Amino acid sequence: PIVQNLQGQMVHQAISPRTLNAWVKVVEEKAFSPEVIPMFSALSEGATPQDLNTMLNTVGGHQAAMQMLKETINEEAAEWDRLHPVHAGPIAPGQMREPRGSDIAGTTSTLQEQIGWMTHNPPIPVGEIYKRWIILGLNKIVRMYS
Repeated sequence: PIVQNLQGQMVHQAISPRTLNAWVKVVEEKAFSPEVIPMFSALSEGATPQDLNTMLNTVGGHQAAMQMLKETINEEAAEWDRLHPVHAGPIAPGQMREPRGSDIAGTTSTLQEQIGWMTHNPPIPVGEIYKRWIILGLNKIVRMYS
């Protein structure tokens, strides 16, 4: 998550062990029943893309599910890049560079870039956008196992 430190900066804080353990538990106890979705949605409140990847990595033992998630994230990242391609050129003062799909998914963006987008005025809500992709994937998984 993102917190404001004593010196006034917006900085990363690790996911609460309780939040992460709750996610581990839902995946281990409920497999991919429908309740995995509202649980994911609740537990990822305020999550950066880095945080979301930390959560996704606990699903690594489930190969078919992970492959479906990866495929869905890839499709959504590709559609994002088609709709919102990065414009070549310099970044204006006070502004951020445009996020690509891989930036949203946290693979090519720094934690500071993620927080910069998420806390921008107005927000460039890369956490919410990545969440949407993951929930799309989770919906496909739930449907496959239903």
